[PDB]
Amino acid sequence: GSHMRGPNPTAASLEASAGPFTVRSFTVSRPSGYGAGTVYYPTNAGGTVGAIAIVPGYTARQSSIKWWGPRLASHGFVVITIDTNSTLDQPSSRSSQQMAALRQVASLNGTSSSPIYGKVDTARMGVMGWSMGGGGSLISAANNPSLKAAAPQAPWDSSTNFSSVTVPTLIFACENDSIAPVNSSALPIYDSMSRNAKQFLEINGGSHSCANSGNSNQALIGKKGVAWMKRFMDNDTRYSTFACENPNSTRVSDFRTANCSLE
Repeated sequence: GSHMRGPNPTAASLEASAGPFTVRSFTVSRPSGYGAGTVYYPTNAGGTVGAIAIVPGYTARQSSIKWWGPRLASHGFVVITIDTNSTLDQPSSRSSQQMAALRQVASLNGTSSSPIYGKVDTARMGVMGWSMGGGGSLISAANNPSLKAAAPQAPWDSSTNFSSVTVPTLIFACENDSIAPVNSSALPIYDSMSRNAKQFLEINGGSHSCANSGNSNQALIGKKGVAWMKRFMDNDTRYSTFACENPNSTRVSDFRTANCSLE
């Protein structure tokens, strides 16, 4: 059951600012169950693609996470970046809104007036987000185990117990994070997950914003995020190595992975 799109990847192709497909985007006119949204999609993926919903952190807006939209969509995904109903929404609410974004994407897929009519395989979805939006993505994965992948960054949640998560999860962590410190947040969350494919990628010297728009590690972090989503959302074993490998980067201070085969 693979859903391969695009050419055989290389490190270089995954490190570049964009994948092979042309991207277009639109603002959602009437958001349903969240505050606002921007949808990024490939015009020419050569078949239906999965959908990924991305949520910012507390006080933050789409600009924090917007670089993922084009970056992922150009590799063959429909990506929705959201603003929350309130910038002060907590993780459980962020999860609900993330799922609501995914639901609206599915709605749009079935709406013959929409730019993404027929472009989405609604059975294949993923979740991403920053800080509380990363905690929200973990909650989404716990509550919705049919999700195919999760890749939060600098996650924050008042609980670190995500032991029920069976969804393939990549945790981007930021070594010097003072907001959601790795030793009390990201790493205990990673360690908590005992039943899934998982990965822990800590960015050397990174502040809590180390995986946000404008970061200085977009080559590495974009390669890993796209590779993880391709491997797991698409069941694309062309990406096993890129998804599961230690990336051998002096930009990485800590790398861990489990249940993640290279080949």
